[PDB]
Amino acid sequence: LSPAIRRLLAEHNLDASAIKGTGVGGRLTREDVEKHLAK
Repeated sequence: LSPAIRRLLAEHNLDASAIKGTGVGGRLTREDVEKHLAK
């Protein structure tokens, strides 16, 4: 549904293979990618 995170993800230019999606099952979630940045 309008994945705006695809923007932030490509914005800061990181590798999804460097974070641990805590969505249980490896389901990435916006709550973590932000906990990292969010500053």
